[PDB]
Amino acid sequence: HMATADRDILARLHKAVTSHYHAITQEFENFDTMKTNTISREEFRAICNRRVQILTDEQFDRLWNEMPVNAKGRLKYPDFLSRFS
Repeated sequence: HMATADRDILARLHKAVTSHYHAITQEFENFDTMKTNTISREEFRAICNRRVQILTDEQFDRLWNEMPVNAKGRLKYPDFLSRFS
């Protein structure tokens, strides 16, 4: 969506999700302590830090603009997993 979207970061995020699907899905599960199928923005960034790269605030803000986010500003991870896998 965003004009300054980084297709390289998006492409590598796709690769990361497919290559580490089992582990990443469980990271989501574990952060989702209430099991509402969502995790926090900062928790998602933590996953990005280790699975893709340590994004700058700007890069993360733009990446987040492309994510499936709910009314509370949380990541709808089942939707994320489907798209990036």
